[PDB]
Amino acid sequence: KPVWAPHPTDGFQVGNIVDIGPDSLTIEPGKTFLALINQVFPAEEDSKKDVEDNCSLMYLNEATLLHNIKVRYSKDRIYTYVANILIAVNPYFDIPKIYSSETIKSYQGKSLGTMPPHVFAIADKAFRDMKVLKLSQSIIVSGESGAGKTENTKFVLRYLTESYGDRIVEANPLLEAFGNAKTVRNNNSSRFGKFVEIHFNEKSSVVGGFVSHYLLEKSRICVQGKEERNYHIFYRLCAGASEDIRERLHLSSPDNFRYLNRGCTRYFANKETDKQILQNRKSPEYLKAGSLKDPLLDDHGDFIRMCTAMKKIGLDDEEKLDLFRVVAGVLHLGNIDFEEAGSTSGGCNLKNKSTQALEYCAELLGLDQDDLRVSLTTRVMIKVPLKVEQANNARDALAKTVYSHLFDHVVNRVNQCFPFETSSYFIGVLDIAGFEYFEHNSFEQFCINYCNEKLQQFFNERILKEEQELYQKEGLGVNEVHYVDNQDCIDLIEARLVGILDILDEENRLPQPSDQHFTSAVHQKHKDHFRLSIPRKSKLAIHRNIRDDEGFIIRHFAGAVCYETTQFVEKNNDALHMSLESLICESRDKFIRELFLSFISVGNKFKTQLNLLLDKLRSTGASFIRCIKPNLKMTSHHFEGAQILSQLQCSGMVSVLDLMQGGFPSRASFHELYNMYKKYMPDKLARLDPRLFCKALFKALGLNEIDYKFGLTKVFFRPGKFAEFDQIMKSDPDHLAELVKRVNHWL
Ligand SMILES: Nc1ncnc2c1ncn2[C@@H]1O[C@H](COP(=O)(O)OP(=O)(O)O)[C@@H](O)[C@H]1O
Ligand code: VO4
Ligand SMILES: [Mg+2]
Repeated sequence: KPVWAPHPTDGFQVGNIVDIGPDSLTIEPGKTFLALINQVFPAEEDSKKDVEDNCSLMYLNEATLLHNIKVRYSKDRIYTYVANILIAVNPYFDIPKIYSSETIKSYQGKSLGTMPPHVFAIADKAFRDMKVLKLSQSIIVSGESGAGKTENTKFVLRYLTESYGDRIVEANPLLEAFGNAKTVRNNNSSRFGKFVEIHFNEKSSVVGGFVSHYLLEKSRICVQGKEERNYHIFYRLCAGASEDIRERLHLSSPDNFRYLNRGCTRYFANKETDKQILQNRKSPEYLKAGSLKDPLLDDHGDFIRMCTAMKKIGLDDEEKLDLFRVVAGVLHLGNIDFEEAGSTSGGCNLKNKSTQALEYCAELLGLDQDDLRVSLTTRVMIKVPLKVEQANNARDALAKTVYSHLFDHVVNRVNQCFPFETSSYFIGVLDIAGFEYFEHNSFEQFCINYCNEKLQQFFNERILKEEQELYQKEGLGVNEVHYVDNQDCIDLIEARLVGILDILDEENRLPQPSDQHFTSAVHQKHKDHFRLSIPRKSKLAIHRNIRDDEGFIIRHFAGAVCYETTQFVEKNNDALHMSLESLICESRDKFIRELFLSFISVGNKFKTQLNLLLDKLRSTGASFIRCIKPNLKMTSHHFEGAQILSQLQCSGMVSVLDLMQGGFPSRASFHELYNMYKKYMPDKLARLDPRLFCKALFKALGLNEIDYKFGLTKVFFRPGKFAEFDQIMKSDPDHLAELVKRVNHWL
């Protein structure tokens, strides 16, 4: 029989065992290679078939899991179950029909396994659980950058509002314009986290929604790498705005703006949409290299779609122009340059070249030109002149705070489109920025990856720990599955006083803060810690010349990442000098007013916000969608086996599949079940042990003895029995009577 043995790029390959040695099996893919006995797995007999639930495989192991997902992917089936957990592999193209209104209708009220695997089925299951258990629900959509979390979040939201309700759906282009950006991992990367709650009444009908937003990436506002961009809105506005709007806002091609021109200044466009962009909007880079290519994104088309979206959800033209005005104001702010004053003030002056930028910025932000000049080049502390570098920092700090408060306003404005006075329960969907790394990793990556650690820990806690504790408490005798927990990595980062975030905070507060001093402290205070290393020990050449006090490696659950620690101290400080806060809070423009040691910890904001979020998640029933990124090239039909296997492993899916060999995803109190059916029962079953009625019910419903197991207080059901479980659980008088009548006929 063919078996699975290791392959360095496919993860596993098919072969036959031709020989055996002390520590090896000899695998024929006349040619042979050696494999460890424990690295060789049985294969499914039919290599061309697939199963919708990996629990249905004859052999449950990482190799058969990988292959099943692969076969499905090759047939454009991106969704596959492991019991009630969904695996979604990014197709990197639009699969026809699978998100249609017809498809949506077909999933309504269907138990898991009665329809093909789909995000819609996870959404419907959350809805069903909310109704049956009278408990708010969370759907956690996890995965690395570019895996498909945001797309799947949108599908869930569309499903729920279309089935059980639209403005929640329609508002999305607005959030993405202000909070998403091109990174090298994802053309449409989310640079903020969100928890979107759909709220329901007692009849389980949608009454409104609420979007909680988290931790916008502020550094991106001012600078980007050459392959990356600022937030979409800048490019959508420059590409799509009318000439009247362009003139009023003094806009031009992106290369004319410091806050855009260190990044990629090319638009997403195709042959057709390029013709719709006016010549005066195109940068030299765009004219030379042409447009950026994407199946989803198009700067001109997205500007139009965004404006349509704004109108549909109730934003008036004044509101729209206000938003654009602040965006342009931030752009002109960035164009203000400073120079050495010399012995006059000892500080700096605005460059003569920056006169227009000062004028435009002041006009758009409702500020007096001189007030802005003074606030950027001096500070009362005595009114002292600032040095050029401090002026640069003042400018950028103001820009970041203005844009960030604008984003806050956008999210608030969105919430105002679907408000509700009261609700019974909610279904919330969590979409965070996912695990990411690059040639050069900084504090932004450190914070993003920390959040991903925390979320993986929640999965481990809910699915691998608590599940097994339940089986144990109920006396089920399910074989224990051991796994590598990541709490130690979390503690390295967030522990009081000694954790990296607190050591960083300590540095910000020292007389002479230093990235090197901070980095040395991290290594010194964490001698021998398993989750920390020095850059010279990196697996990658690019990191080998970083000094011990210039970086560190964190052994994340998803892989080791080497961080350069330059700018960690400055990036940890969210504070805005009162001079700048006062300037903007006293703007002559109402809209801008309504948006609104010197040290505020960014790291402590990551920790505090995540812990609040985790509190909310812990109070809800949780469902999980594990998004998988198939390759690093954003291409369709390119399944990178080893890459995908790595994700299945670190996400915990291999551990979960192991547990499911003998686990039970569905359960209820058998006393409560008996109590529910009691009023309809004939004396002959009413008199017997409550487990006996249950057994009679199960058998009448066609369940076999192996499908269920009675614990101490709860009855448990195996994977693939969700349909029968859902039938048993219905509390409707008609349905209870129906099933008892079936039992009566069975007897
Ligand atoms: N189900 C899908 N169908 C079509 N394209 C998809 C799907 N999921 C992801 N994509 C593509 O992959 C890109 C990245 O997906 P996204 O959800 O933004 O990733 P992230 O996990 O970072 O939120 C999308 O912009 C889109 O091009
Ligand atoms: O590329 V993502 O939306 O996980 O940040
Ligand atoms: Mg995203």
